[PDB]
Amino acid sequence: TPDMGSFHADMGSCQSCHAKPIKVTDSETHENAQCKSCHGEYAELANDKLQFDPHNSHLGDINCTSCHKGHEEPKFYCNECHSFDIKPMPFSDAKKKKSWDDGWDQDKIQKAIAAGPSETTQVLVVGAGSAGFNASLAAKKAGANVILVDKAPFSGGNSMISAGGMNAVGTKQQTAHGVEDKVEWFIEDAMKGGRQQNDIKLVTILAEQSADGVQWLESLGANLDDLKRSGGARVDRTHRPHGGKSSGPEIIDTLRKAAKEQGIDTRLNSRVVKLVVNDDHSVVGAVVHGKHTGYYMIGAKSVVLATGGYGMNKEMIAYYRPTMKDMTSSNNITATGDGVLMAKEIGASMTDIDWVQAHPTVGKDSRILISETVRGVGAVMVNKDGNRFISELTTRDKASDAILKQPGQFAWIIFDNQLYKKAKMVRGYDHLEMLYKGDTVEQLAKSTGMKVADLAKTVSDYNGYVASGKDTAFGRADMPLNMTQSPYYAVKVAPGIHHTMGGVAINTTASVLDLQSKPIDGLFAAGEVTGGVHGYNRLGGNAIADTVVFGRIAGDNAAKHALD
Amino acid sequence: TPDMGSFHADMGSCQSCHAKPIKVTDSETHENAQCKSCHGEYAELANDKLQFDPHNSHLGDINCTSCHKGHEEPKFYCNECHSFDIKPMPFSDAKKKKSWDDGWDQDKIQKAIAAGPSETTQVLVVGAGSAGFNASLAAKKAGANVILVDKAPFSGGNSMISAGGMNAVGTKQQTAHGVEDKVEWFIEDAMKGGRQQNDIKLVTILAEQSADGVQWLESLGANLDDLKRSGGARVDRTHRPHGGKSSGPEIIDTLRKAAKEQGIDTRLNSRVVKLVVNDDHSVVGAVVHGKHTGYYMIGAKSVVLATGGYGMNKEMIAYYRPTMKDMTSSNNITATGDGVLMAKEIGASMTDIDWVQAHPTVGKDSRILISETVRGVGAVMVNKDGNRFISELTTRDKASDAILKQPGQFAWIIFDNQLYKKAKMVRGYDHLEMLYKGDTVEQLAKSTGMKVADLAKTVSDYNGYVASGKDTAFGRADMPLNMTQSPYYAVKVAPGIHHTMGGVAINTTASVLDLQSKPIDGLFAAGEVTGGVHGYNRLGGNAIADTVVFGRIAGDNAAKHALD
Ligand SMILES: Cc1cc2nc3c(=O)[nH]c(=O)nc-3n(C[C@H](O)[C@H](O)[C@H](O)COP(=O)(O)OP(=O)(O)OC[C@H]3O[C@@H](n4cnc5c(N)ncnc54)[C@H](O)[C@@H]3O)c2cc1C
Ligand SMILES: Cc1cc2nc3c(=O)[nH]c(=O)nc-3n(C[C@H](O)[C@H](O)[C@H](O)COP(=O)(O)OP(=O)(O)OC[C@H]3O[C@@H](n4cnc5c(N)ncnc54)[C@H](O)[C@@H]3O)c2cc1C
Ligand code: HEM
Ligand code: HEM
Ligand code: HEM
Ligand code: HEM
Ligand code: HEM
Ligand code: HEM
Ligand code: HEM
Ligand code: HEM
Repeated sequence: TPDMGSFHADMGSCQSCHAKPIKVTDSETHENAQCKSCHGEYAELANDKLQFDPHNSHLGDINCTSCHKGHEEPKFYCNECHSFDIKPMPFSDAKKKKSWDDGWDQDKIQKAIAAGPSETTQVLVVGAGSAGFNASLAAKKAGANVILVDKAPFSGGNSMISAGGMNAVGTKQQTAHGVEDKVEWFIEDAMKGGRQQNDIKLVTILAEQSADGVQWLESLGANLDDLKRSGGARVDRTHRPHGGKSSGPEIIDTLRKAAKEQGIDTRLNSRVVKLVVNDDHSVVGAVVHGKHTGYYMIGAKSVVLATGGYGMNKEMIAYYRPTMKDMTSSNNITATGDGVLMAKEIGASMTDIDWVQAHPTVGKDSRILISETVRGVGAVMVNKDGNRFISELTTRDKASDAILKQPGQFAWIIFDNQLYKKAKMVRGYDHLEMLYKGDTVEQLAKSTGMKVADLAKTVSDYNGYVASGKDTAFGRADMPLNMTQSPYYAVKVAPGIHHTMGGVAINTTASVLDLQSKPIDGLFAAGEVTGGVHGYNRLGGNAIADTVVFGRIAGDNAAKHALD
Repeated sequence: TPDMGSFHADMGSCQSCHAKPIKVTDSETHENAQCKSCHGEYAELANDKLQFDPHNSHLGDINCTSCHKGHEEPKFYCNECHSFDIKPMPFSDAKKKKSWDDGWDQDKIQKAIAAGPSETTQVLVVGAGSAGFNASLAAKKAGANVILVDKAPFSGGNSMISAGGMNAVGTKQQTAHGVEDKVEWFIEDAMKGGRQQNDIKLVTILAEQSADGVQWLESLGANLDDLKRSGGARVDRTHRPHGGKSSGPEIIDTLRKAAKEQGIDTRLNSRVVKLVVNDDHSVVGAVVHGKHTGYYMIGAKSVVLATGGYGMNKEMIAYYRPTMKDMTSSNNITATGDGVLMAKEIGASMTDIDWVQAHPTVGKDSRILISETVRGVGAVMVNKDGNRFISELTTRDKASDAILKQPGQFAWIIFDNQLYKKAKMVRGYDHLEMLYKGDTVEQLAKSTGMKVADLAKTVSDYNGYVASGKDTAFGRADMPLNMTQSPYYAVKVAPGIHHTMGGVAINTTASVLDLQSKPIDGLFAAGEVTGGVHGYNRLGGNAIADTVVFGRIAGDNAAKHALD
């Protein structure tokens, strides 16, 4: 049966990874520290010859057992989102098991509740993305004992794969760049982008506290020195790492290290599956499904929901937004709405609950945002048989409908070498192995599985139209580059679910509200699981900002509630 | 063996009720004209020496075959809402058949769209309660041809069982009674009653056009001369018929007669099951499932949803508001959220979709509101065993939530002959056969299934609480009557779903909006189907006013868009 555990046991024992009596904690702490002990850290293992490099990624320092298993078929976690063509990992002949996280067993839940709290905290934070890390750290600082839980193999959720930094007003970076900005303009900018549906109270707090938010992250050792402009802002105010990381990885690396530094132990592989209410409507705890320990209840005086959005819950999205039910997503697979479901079930109200944001051109074969600027700098779009079907400079909204009305509900973004050399993010997508390349159009058509006739018709027309400056087919406003210079490229795209603006109802101090719109006793929330900060439309930079400002507000108010 | 049809054919022939070739229309028009020919209209069938009067009810002038059936078990339609105790109707051994309206047949819907329109109109109005009749009459006044369809046996929906009139500001009834009122007061009162969530623009139009709507109904013959104050209103603004009918029956009686005078006939037993959109995102008609004719498509330049709320759709309620899933409802059985489901399915957005208003003590058998003034004037509330479980003067949301925590999720409201003799409202319940009664407290307990010992203990404890003026079980502050004078009475109650404030998003011209919150071409809506007028809580009198004001705006913009 050969196992990775048996490969090592044969040369040693079980204790070489396990404690004496074997007892794998849910985080698999002990077993991972072992691997580090004999194989070194990631830096030790980093290659650089390797194209992708499992040991040196934007994921940061996670558990080795995220991919390598003790006793079952290995996982190459990267291809949860990427589509890296990889050869079998070591020990990939081990047995296959279904995931441990199989749903909600309601009788084992009932059992856990009736047994009573098997352990007790002050503040339990559910979810270790940026909101959950901000919440646990704010709580800690106010004196409270904290338990931080996440159901995933590592930390970071959607936060860790974010791109366009954090919005703030009234910072150092802005002064340095000359930029004038006022709190009011930040509010106005967010109220406007959200179609005026956003809770002005919440937007006011976001705007206010955002400067101090950046400074806070800075205090823990993050650089947010790149200052820039994003869609919907009248003035430069999105901060980003000076010259290293994407923001998502910078911010998550810093909060993890901070959390470790204050002795907040995250528990990984631990899914809160029920909020526990006593006979007077107070949340008094939660049931956790632990990967190894199974079902237990944690009593807590305060519970903070920090679980992220619901973009990957197919049943939620079909019920809220049936016209999006055949979209992909850009999300981490963690974003299955658990927190909205648990709050809803005990009688919380929601705000804007069905408001979902999608992106028109998400990689079909690898879930990565294909920037709209690719279309903007010349790229052509085309359906599965190689035919155009709308201006490329249409609206996000129109592009998705357009795409979802095509064969296979996908399209190809398509361009030549002039675009390739003019746009580095297209060579990014190429580095990620996302492009179909073809040295003739006809070669391109056969790789992509388009129809040569049709694709040939299109480019001739497109060149025709770029020559004339007159898109007579689909009206493309402007065409800055044509399709002639050889190597021709293709990327498979389709509209994807991106952030769910709706969620749990919250007041300004991050209590979750009940059906009378009153604070539920013991229950707090922060980040994407919450509604009302973004109205009907989140802007670039506002969601990470929300996770920091209301993350900290929720953990502080949680600890106050558990202290007195 | 027989049925009514064969009993009559034996005396006459098939043609006694049916045309020659048997071709029964959806509305059963011809057959019901024949009932009245031979048997007389309701004024002639009416008795006066008769407890209920199936032939002279607040339902007003409806088809005989609402109840009497040709070829199946008769329906005493009264008992969809009431629970009168009656001997089997004539022909009661005819064959039991399932409702004709068996859900949606996707394959037959597909066929009717593939086939294209069977008939065409300018304005299709789906739903003939107040909002759809008003939309129909305004579309006909504006000069459009109109089809009005309703899936039920008779028209009127919830609107016809409405109780507590129509809010308006600036009427001649206010000037006759010395009542000063201002549009801004109406506006603020609504905004406050909605927890400040109402679309302020819809509220302003509601306020501004409310007197004109009362006047409009009065031009058609309605009486709304009585002026009273309703909950949340700061002055008296609620208009009801002087004496005579309740406001629901008055209003729907008046709109039925005016739609028949202008030549708009309602098509009955015609359920709209899909809105048909072309390829430019335009609504162009709708598939109708007619009881006799089956599935067919009506093409139309404008379609007005006036289908009412979703309080009797159990799946929608359990999804949006699971802690309300075990409530009853006071609604007519027509209120199944169809208009919202069909709208959602083609990409309409929603407003406050999940916001559901309930009433604390709706009858569990006869689904009528037991007024809180029953408890105000003395009655006691006891669970299925016969134990009190909360003060009868708590707030409404506390009373619903404590009833839902009792065994069986219902309670009994209990009182003796002193209350009965002092409150003509409970004598009305008695005439509706809603009261259980016992010569002694033990007989009452045996009739209702309470425990004899628990009820008798409750009655001596509570009588001792009235002799000391102090209720040591529950704190009721005011105990005006004990239970010592026989007969003793009870009514069975449970909180009920009553109104769904959320629904289809709308603009000020009553276009339904898409996911960019722009008007869908061809599609309009009015009444409870729509979300936004009431924010998080409807005030008494405002929803009837909403069906008039926006029903007339929807029908006028529908017609304008069809002609043009
Ligand atoms: C590709 C991408 C790029 C983005 N870029 C930006 C950007 O540039 N700017 C911006 O402002 N926003 C952006 N966003 C949106 C923003 O990143 C997300 O809204 C935000 O980071 C989510 O923060 P969070 O803390 O609420 O949740 P998340 O980071 O999603 O994390 C929640 C965590 O809760 C855990 N959890 C969930 N359910 C349970 C349970 N039952 N028990 C225990 N733990 C649980 C999860 O496993 C996860 O780790 C982007 C989103 C994506 C997908
Ligand atoms: C008992 C009670 C008393 C009330 N009293 C008051 C009051 O006094 N004042 C007040 O302001 N509010 C009151 N309300 C609320 C107000 O009565 C209702 O919100 C308002 O009447 C709803 O009107 P409507 O025209 O939107 O819908 P409705 O009157 O419900 O009518 C909708 C019509 O659409 C038909 N329909 C539904 N689906 C379809 C389909 N697929 N195809 C064809 N037809 C379809 C239905 O069969 C129906 O007849 C009361 C509610 C209740 C239950
Ligand atoms: C979960 C914990 C661990 C994981 C995931 C892990 C991972 C691996 C993998 C993937 C291989 C084979 C790779 C290949 O095909 O070359 C391997 C081999 C090996 N492991 Fe581990 N390891 C773990 C713990 C340990 C420990 C605790 C020890 C020592 C006590 C150890 C010592 C070795 C050695 C000596 C080999 C063969 C290495 C060589 O000579 O190249 N490992 N391990
Ligand atoms: C500190 C953590 C980890 C340790 C110690 C570890 C250990 C190892 C070792 C020892 C090998 C073989 C190299 C050798 O012969 O020494 C290996 C290969 C591999 N590991 Fe890891 N692993 C870790 C984490 C991860 C993670 C987080 C991932 C994915 C996200 C991953 C994916 C892989 C893959 C795909 C291979 C085979 C790659 C190749 O072809 O070179 N491992 N690992
Ligand atoms: C005969 C020797 C061993 C025995 C009997 C053993 C037994 C176990 C048991 C009983 C569990 C947990 C089941 C649960 O909680 O659901 C486990 C998990 C685990 N063990 Fe072992 N173990 C042995 C050796 C090893 C070795 C040598 C390694 C590392 C190379 C290892 C790595 C792991 C890992 C990573 C886990 C979580 C596992 C997975 O994903 O497959 N074990 N082991
Ligand atoms: C060890 C595993 C992984 C490796 C080696 C890897 C590799 C890479 C590389 C080389 C890039 C381009 C440079 C960058 O922007 O950092 C990238 C980008 C990205 N990866 Fe990963 N990835 C891994 C796992 C994941 C996972 C698990 C997710 C999601 C949960 C993910 C989502 C993304 C996203 C969204 C981007 C940005 C695309 C863009 O904006 O251009 N990756 N990854
Ligand atoms: C032997 C004589 C008769 C025959 C063969 C006959 C046939 C039918 C048929 C074929 C339908 C259509 C059902 C559908 O769409 O599935 C129908 C409906 C109906 N018929 Fe008759 N009919 C007869 C006599 C009568 C008479 C005399 C009456 C009235 C007293 C009557 C009243 C009705 C009504 C009210 C309906 C609608 C459905 C119902 O209420 O059962 N029919 N009939
Ligand atoms: C669907 C349409 C009709 C309905 C609902 C209806 C109703 C009824 C009912 C309920 C009865 C039995 C009454 C009892 O049990 O006391 C009855 C009997 C009778 N009906 Fe109809 N009827 C309809 C159409 C007609 C028409 C068109 C005629 C004449 C052509 C007619 C003539 C009679 C007669 C003569 C009797 C026997 C009454 C007697 O001799 O005492 N009905 N009808
Ligand atoms: C104009 C319309 C209707 C006609 C012609 C009609 C006809 C009749 C007739 C002929 C009878 C037998 C006794 C009598 O002759 O009065 C009867 C009894 C009855 N009808 Fe109707 N009916 C009509 C509408 C309705 C409706 C809409 C309902 C239910 C709300 C209904 C329910 C009853 C009941 C319960 C009885 C038995 C009452 C008794 O014991 O006499 N009918 N009807
Ligand atoms: C022929 C059929 C029916 C008869 C004979 C009947 C009888 C009555 C009577 C006698 C009243 C009291 C006087 C009044 O308020 O008008 C009443 C009220 C009422 N009925 Fe009906 N009913 C019928 C059908 C229905 C239906 C089908 C519904 C629901 C869709 C309904 C719902 C109500 C409501 C909500 C009230 C007001 C109760 C109150 O506030 O006291 N009834 N009905």
